[PDB]
Amino acid sequence: MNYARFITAASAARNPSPIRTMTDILSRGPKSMISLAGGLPNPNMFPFKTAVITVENGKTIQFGEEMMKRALQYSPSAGIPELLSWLKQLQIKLHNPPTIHYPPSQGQMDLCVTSGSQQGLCKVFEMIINPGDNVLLDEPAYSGTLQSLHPLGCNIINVASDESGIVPDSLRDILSRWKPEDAKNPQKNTPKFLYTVPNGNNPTGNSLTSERKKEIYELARKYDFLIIEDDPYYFLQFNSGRVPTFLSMDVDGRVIRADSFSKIISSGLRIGFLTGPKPLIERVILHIQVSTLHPSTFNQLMISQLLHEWGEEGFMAHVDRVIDFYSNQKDAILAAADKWLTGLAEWHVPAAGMFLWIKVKGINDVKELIEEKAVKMGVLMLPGNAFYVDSSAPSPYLRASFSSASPEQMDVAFQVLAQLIKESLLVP
Amino acid sequence: MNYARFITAASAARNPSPIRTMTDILSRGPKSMISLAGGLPNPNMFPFKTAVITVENGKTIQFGEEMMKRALQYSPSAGIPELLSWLKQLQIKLHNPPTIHYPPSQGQMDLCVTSGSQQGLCKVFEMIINPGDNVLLDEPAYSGTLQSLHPLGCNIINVASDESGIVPDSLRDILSRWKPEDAKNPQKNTPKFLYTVPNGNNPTGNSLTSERKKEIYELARKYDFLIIEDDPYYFLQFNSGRVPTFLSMDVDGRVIRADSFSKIISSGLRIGFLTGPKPLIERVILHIQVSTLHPSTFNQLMISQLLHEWGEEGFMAHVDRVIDFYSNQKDAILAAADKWLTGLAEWHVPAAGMFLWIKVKGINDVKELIEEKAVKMGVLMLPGNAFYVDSSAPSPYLRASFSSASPEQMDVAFQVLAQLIKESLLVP
Ligand SMILES: Cc1ncc(COP(=O)(O)O)c(CNc2cc3cn(-c4ccccc4)nc3n(O)c2=O)c1O
Ligand SMILES: Cc1ncc(COP(=O)(O)O)c(CNc2cc3cn(-c4ccccc4)nc3n(O)c2=O)c1O
Repeated sequence: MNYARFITAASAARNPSPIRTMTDILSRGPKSMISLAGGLPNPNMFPFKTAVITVENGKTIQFGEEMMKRALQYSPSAGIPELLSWLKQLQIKLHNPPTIHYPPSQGQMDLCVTSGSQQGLCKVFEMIINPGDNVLLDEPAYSGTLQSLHPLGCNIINVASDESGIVPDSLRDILSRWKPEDAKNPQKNTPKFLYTVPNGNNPTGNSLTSERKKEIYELARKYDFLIIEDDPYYFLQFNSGRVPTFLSMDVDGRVIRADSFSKIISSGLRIGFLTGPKPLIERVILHIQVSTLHPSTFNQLMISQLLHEWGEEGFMAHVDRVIDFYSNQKDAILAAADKWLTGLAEWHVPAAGMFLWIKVKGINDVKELIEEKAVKMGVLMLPGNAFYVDSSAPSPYLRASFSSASPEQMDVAFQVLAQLIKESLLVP
Repeated sequence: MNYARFITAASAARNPSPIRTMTDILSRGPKSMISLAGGLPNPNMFPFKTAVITVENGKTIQFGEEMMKRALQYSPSAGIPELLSWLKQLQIKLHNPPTIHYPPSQGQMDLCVTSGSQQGLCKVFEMIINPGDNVLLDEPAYSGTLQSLHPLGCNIINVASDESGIVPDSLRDILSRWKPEDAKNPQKNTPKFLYTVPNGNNPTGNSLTSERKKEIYELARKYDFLIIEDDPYYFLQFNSGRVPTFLSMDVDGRVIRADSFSKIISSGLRIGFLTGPKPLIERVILHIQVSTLHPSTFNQLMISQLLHEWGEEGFMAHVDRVIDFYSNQKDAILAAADKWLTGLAEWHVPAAGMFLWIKVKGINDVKELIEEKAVKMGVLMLPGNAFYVDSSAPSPYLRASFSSASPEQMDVAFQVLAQLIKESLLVP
């Protein structure tokens, strides 16, 4: 593939740090080397000495004197080597990407640890988007993505979707305005990429099927666009097993995948990872180098130590317990919606994640009913407006999270909503 | 001050996330509220339970069950409130900025925690720079800043400098190409900003005097440009007292200051902070919101707990012990250079920081000596090329860090350097 056409002039202009050549020559010189090269501060000046972190339950992560000095010091831009190698093997085990052994220039599978998956996505959007470029996505979409794309000056083209996510026939119809050969044409503006959240879309809770992913991938090949697979709910699917990902079917090296530890390990530690073709991942790493430099070494070492002790089996057993908890939370929110909202609202059973997307029946805009009337009654939900490119347009939808509230709290919240629907209906 | 004229259309287009709006109406409603509006994962699913971190020396930082759940959860984009308030008070005590009580629109002093000071600088450059803009700086300059500015398409104008940093007469001569009234002219390209490292410039080690800062500030007012004060060695000055900063003389609200904890507390934790006018700090926070979201909550809580227990006095006492250690390292590197390099190289005594900037006599380019010959002999130093806009031009300079090597290691390293210089001197 020609990666240069999916890279801005600014992104292509990025050069590596002078410390890259120094690290490459460090592995080509003697063993007992003296370095006065790096701008590394003295680790003995740091006030934190050792650390003990207890793990669920009875287990213990310990940072001795030397490990603590490493944790408090600068580390590689793409992430610590032990976390990268464990994650690489996880990706091979979970997705077996076709690109593992491709030459670097042909999109060889590459990884980098990011400060949450949001950082990876942002660098990816900034690497690709020139003002006026065309991008594809299905609305309602994650507000963070829309807020990230809005300043970039791109035209966002909405792809139709249903309970099984993106409708491939709608994507087929949209793309028919171009001819496949337009992707090679400098005077044509064929879409740079398709962005999607394939499992438990934020805010709908809907997931793509394997069949639909195969059809979407074939259209991405035909019109030569990238697939940005933002999958933070991959490890939060309600069904047993896992639907094959876009990365698993990536024969062309056209998929950039974002994974997150936010919903399973910790959101506050800011650790996620990007998997994709080496020429694109390299552009992202060069941008990280001049911004955050690297993700927290301390946080990476905590997660790396946990993952190595658990192994892939202990990791998957932990995700299984997390899924079990969210599955019960999902049943409790569905039971509250059944009790109070039957006849008043419409909702689908979410396939993954932590949200219930509710459509209020005889109301055009839910914003004032929620942002004002519901708050006064002691209940807060998110109005749907925030999940569309045109956020000023009226929305009868609301997003309700089932991650934290108790069944009794959900019952209170839904009873209130039901009376406010009956209130906004009897108004002349 | 007209802040919109300094920023890009993309930066001005940034909008806040909806989670800020929901928090604004949270305090505006009852106390025992049920909120299904948020997107926070359930914290009880996170595998880390408690933490104990030992501090220098005999002291301990503890994260109980509830504090650990906070540390592992999402937190505000600008930083945790207790770290922000402690940092705000430190800035007032150290710099007493003239803008503390200005209205928000007039550049009221504002702060935000960043994932290292490099993130703050990068967001600041991205917020300001349109291709073709003129920017001022003194070369040799920090490689990270040059590598960051290079993709932005700006014209970098070199300001002459000496052992006391930027020469105000050179800045005066450069600016004379414009008339002060051109700064109000949209069709003129007057400089957007002056960037400088006022204490222990990376790589020279040179520091600006108070008198030079006052003259530079007056030129910044006359031609209406911003001052980007990148000061990571502010807490690493070898001279007695601290030279007043650009922020301390900032009557106009034209200074953006970057501070770093990398050289004093931890480089690996990725915690720094930006201080500047509220309209500009807000644009940076809005960009952080779509990228890293926030700095690690865990890392901020560790630093915040340490700073609150130390107090500002304990913090300043720690910086004194750090300066004392680097002052001794500086004497050891100067003694090693005197012994091995006299007649072979030239160097100035650094005023602050951790680097010795060495000019090799009789050689035009030190790159092959440093990147190949020295590495093979087991010694690493940085060639000077990386500190200039034109990195391909030959450089007789090298940067040697005195932060980590022992006096015995410096002696070995410089004996090797002397040997290689001698070898080069004999080749005709
Ligand atoms: C003027 C100025 N402005 C801002 C900052 C940024 O500081 P933050 O940490 O607060 O973001 C600095 C920090 N400088 C350096 C930081 C460096 C880090 N590595 C390194 C070495 C090995 C592995 C990974 C990284 N090597 C470094 N070298 O060589 C440096 O010079 C600065 O000097
Ligand atoms: C599809 C998709 N893609 C990527 C990501 C990013 O994940 P990372 O953490 O890996 O960067 C998500 C995460 N989503 C959300 C994250 C949220 C964080 N806060 C919050 C709440 C209070 C204080 C501070 C922040 N509120 C949030 N809300 O509302 C969310 O929906 C995602 O859903």
